[PDB]
Amino acid sequence: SYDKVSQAKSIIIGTKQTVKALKRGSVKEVVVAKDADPILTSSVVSLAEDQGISVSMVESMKKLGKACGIEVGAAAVAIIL
RNA sequence: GGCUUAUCAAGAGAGGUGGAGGGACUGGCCCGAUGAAACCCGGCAACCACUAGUCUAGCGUCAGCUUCGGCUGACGCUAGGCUAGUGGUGCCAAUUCCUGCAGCGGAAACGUUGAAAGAUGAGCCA
Ligand SMILES: C[S@@+](CC[C@H](N)C(=O)[O-])C[C@H]1O[C@@H](n2cnc3c(N)ncnc32)[C@H](O)[C@@H]1O
Ligand SMILES: [Mg+2]
Ligand SMILES: [Mg+2]
Ligand SMILES: [Mg+2]
Ligand SMILES: [Mg+2]
Ligand SMILES: [Mg+2]
Ligand SMILES: [Mg+2]
Ligand SMILES: [Mg+2]
Ligand SMILES: [Mg+2]
Ligand SMILES: [Mg+2]
Ligand SMILES: [Mg+2]
Ligand SMILES: [Mg+2]
Ligand SMILES: [Mg+2]
Ligand SMILES: [Mg+2]
Repeated sequence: SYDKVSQAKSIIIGTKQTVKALKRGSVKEVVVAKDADPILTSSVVSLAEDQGISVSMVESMKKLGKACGIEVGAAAVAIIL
C-alpha cells in the first residue's frame, strides 16, 4: 500500500538508512519493494522479521520512491512513528 | 574580491563517513535513496617553489689524442630540458556535459572555427 507511505508522518528512505533505523527500534513498520535487488531487500526483511517488526511489500521500487517524495525510486522505506 | 596571463577534445577507487539534491547562469538534457553535496582516504595530473638525480651546451682546471686545425673524458660552475620526491594548489560522470553571438563540412545523424560566459594556476592590486 503506497498510501500507508504517502500518508505516514515521518519515514526513512533507502536500505542503508533503514537498516540503521531498525537498529534503534524507532521503526513502526517497514515497506519493501519486490522488484528491487533481493540481496538488498532480504537484508531488511531479516532485520525486520527477526525484530518482530511488521513488513509490507509493494510491487515497484519506482512507485515507492514516488510515494516518499523522492524522484528516483527506493528499495525500502522505514516508517518512523 | 579584481586585473594580466597560461590551459581546458586525455587521466584518475562498484571506495569510508554522510544524508537530498548536483551538473555556474541560461533553455535543455543528464546524475541521485541500488545513496546527491560536504568531509576523509585513495588516485590523476604536472600549473608555482624547493630538493636532489639525469641529459645538453658554454666555460675552466687538470688528461690523453691530434689526419695536429681540433676532438674525447673526468671534474666544477653557469644555463636549460627531463624525470622523481617534498610543499602549494587543482582535479577524479558526461568535450568547460550541450545551447547561449557568428560561421564551417555533410544528405541527415553527426563533426567542427572563433568568440561569450566559466573554471584552475601563477604574478600583481586589494
Ligand atoms: C583545465 S585548468 C584545471 C586543470 C585541473 N587542475 C586538472 O588537473 O585537471 C588547466 C590549468 O590548471 C592549472 N593547474 C593547477 N594545478 C594543476 C595540475 N595539478 N595539473 C594540471 N594543471 C593544473 C594550470 O595552470 C593549467 O593550465
Ligand atoms: Mg564573494
Ligand atoms: Mg569577473
Ligand atoms: Mg581548440
Ligand atoms: Mg561517493
Ligand atoms: Mg538529519
Ligand atoms: Mg553510501
Ligand atoms: Mg619515470
Ligand atoms: Mg573519485
Ligand atoms: Mg550558434
Ligand atoms: Mg554550414
Ligand atoms: Mg534532431
Ligand atoms: Mg549541433
Ligand atoms: Mg575568456
